[PDB]
Amino acid sequence: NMAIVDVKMVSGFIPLKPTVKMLERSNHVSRTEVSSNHVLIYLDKVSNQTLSLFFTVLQDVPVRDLKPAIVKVYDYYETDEFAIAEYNAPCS
Ligand SMILES: *[C@@H]1O[C@H](CO)[C@@H](O)[C@H](O)[C@H]1NC(C)=O
Repeated sequence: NMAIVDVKMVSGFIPLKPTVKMLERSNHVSRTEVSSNHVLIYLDKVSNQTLSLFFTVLQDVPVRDLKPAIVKVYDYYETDEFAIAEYNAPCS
């Protein structure tokens, strides 16, 4: 069943509303799991689709040096390559 989940925020960009959107969404199977910096609601039958949402972040620090913001974990099947997938915050 759907187990892997990892997404963090940009460096000092601290989250305020992500708690709200964590609490909000609940679709046919639910755990309300949350690890105090993350969000964990994935469990379901075999699912191959994706969905959409919107989340932004609160500002703790003025500056951002040019070093991109990709938080990538990747583990989906033993045989194929485990399939990294990246794109930077072009604000840099
Ligand atoms: C998703 O992929 C699997 C691969 O075996 C397939 O069996 C299944 O019919 C597909 N559809 C869903 C959403 O389960």
